[PDB]
Amino acid sequence: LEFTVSANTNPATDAVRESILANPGFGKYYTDHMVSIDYTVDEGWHNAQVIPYGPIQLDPSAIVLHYGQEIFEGLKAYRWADGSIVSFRPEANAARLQSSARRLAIPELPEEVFIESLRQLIAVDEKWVPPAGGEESLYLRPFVIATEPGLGVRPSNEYRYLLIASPAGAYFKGGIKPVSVWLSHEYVRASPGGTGAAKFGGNYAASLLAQAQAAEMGCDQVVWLDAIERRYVEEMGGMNLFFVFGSGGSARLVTPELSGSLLPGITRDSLLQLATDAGFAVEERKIDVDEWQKKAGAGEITEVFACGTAAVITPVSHVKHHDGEFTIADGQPGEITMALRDTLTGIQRGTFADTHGWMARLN
Amino acid sequence: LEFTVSANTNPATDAVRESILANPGFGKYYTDHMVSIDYTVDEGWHNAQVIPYGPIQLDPSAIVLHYGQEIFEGLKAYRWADGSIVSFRPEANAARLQSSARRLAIPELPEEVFIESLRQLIAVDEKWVPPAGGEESLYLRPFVIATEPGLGVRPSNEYRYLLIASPAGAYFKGGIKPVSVWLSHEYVRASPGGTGAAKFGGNYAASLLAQAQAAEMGCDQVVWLDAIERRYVEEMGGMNLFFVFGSGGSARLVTPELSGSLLPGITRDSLLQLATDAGFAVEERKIDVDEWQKKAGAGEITEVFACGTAAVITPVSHVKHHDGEFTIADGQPGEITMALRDTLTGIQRGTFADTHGWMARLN
Ligand SMILES: *Cc1c(COP(=O)(O)O)cnc(C)c1O
Ligand SMILES: *Cc1c(COP(=O)(O)O)cnc(C)c1O
Repeated sequence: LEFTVSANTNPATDAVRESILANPGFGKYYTDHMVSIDYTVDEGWHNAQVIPYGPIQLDPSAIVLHYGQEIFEGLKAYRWADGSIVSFRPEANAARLQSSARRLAIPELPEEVFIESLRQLIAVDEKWVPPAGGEESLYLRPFVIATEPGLGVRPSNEYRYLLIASPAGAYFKGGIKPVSVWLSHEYVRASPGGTGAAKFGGNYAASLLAQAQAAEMGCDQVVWLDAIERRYVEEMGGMNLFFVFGSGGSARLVTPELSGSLLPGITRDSLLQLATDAGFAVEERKIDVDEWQKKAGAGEITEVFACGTAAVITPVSHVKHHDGEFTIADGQPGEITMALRDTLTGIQRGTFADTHGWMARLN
Repeated sequence: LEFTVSANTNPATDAVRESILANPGFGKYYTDHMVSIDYTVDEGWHNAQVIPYGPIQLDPSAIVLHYGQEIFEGLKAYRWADGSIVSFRPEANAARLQSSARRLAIPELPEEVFIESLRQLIAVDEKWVPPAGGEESLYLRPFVIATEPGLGVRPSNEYRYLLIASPAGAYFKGGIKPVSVWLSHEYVRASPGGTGAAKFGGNYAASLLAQAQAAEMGCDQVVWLDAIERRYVEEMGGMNLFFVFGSGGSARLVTPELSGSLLPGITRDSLLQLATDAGFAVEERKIDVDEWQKKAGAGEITEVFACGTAAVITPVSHVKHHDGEFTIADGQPGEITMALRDTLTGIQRGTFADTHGWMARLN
């Protein structure tokens, strides 16, 4: 697949760009260009090009605007001391976009095309990648939407793959601050035979009310419990959860298993490997509120944190639910939590050795 | 709200429009104009206008394209013998859109504005409404999409309400024909507290694989079973289901109750009332596959049909599932099924008395 480039003749001035990079926030600003690739049953993926960031054209009856056939991904690009630009496990996001597409009846995008789209975008907007060393980075948002017109209900025959980039400083409004959680009693994130294992837009729209409720109960984020027994802890918003038992080199990590409805986070998969590298024992199993509250109060569960691309790792210090409320440890970020976060971020920034070859050069 | 009109400078020529009305199909062609209303926090619903049907623009980071915050409705406009243009229970759709909006954290659109948008579109595209005395009509598709840019996960603060129309010819060209169904053993349509009771795009994209599987099993449509026990019959694709016990004037009708995850179909609500008017006893309860197959085999259940705006009523003659297969009666459309369909379509067409005042004038 050959990419054609249509330079932006009116990009953001150096002043504006530098200003944005100084206080980027998250998903607020976007780079000067974006990648676009069209799909049709006859020509397959074609017309791959790098064009200026700008409004998209859609037919009023476009399937995505009626039957929500759409999927997305999220990863980052970092600038290293040697001036190189790299991404964290981009191949993993390429594979998950394919798995998400399959579940939503969307044509898969070749991984080499996915990776290439990333190189093409950085090639023109490399100056949007924050300076080396720091919590800042360039968030990459690959996504596919159904663009074929027609109000009939069925898989679209036309799709459009888009790749946009957004400078990122910090996702949450706390960063080095722990969050309180409300365990949803009324809502579920997904159920067996659903789309829980896919990065599907529909999953998020349906969770808006649950999040609003968490805040109304005086908590920062909502936490999901299995839809079958309404007992086992799954995730916190759009992030996976980890439970720390004990402390020091003898501490062990427990995280909900991939029941099939849980979203296989890449940060989650990476942290499991990092924990093992540090010598910590790991375990992927089911864990319910009862055990959580009991062991947390007993002092066995010393820390709890959520993980995801945007925030990397977010400490969980307070828990509230339909039948109780309790604090984790002293309510502050745990030792292991910060230890693993520093290790992961260090690897991503090129500070620590990348023994697993997770860092890929984009340039 | 005042509606400003911008006439289509390049409308469909008489030759083209006539060719379309002669063979419209469904959701394939669209009228010359569409309605558009914008929403912002500071101005709420505003800039209501009738403009030429055409491509709409959206920022690449528009929430609807990432987190699927969108909803829609489906109703029809009919031309009567007296020359007036009417619609079937439009107020009901206006109220359901508000219900869907609430579930998806979207600002509600006043019923008055909803109805008015329908009148405004007919005022300029009346020529697109099929002739009276037939089963043809004009399908109306009201829908709202989140348009605010930003990759952050939260309720949008900007939306756009759009209204498009598509001429619909006789649904059953070569006479009415029954369909075969496959009870989905692997997939579910929704879960408790989920978004099953809302006309939300996400629900459809997530069911694409299930429908494909139904066809792969040699069936026309997929039928949904409750996510909890995986035994109670819910719906057929995007249509509600009815079961007819016995026949004649003593026949009884059973239909799945509005558990909370079931979509409150307007056709469904209407048919229950019409069955009562005809003297038929009705029941809104749970019914599982076991009872269905057993009673259908014993001849107790004489007919089964699905209902929805598009097709009104569709007979179900064959059933296949993980643990069996059977036919309903002689495999042909049942007496009650056709009786109720003729009655409902007769009211919508103006042939029969509208004792409940369901028909509303649009002109
Ligand atoms: C994206 C996502 C995550 C995190 O995945 P990462 O690959 O670590 O970014 C976790 N849970 C859900 C539900 C998600 O959509
Ligand atoms: C729209 C819809 C229906 C039918 O509703 P009508 O108001 O009768 O058109 C039934 N089930 C689902 C899942 C739907 O989305």
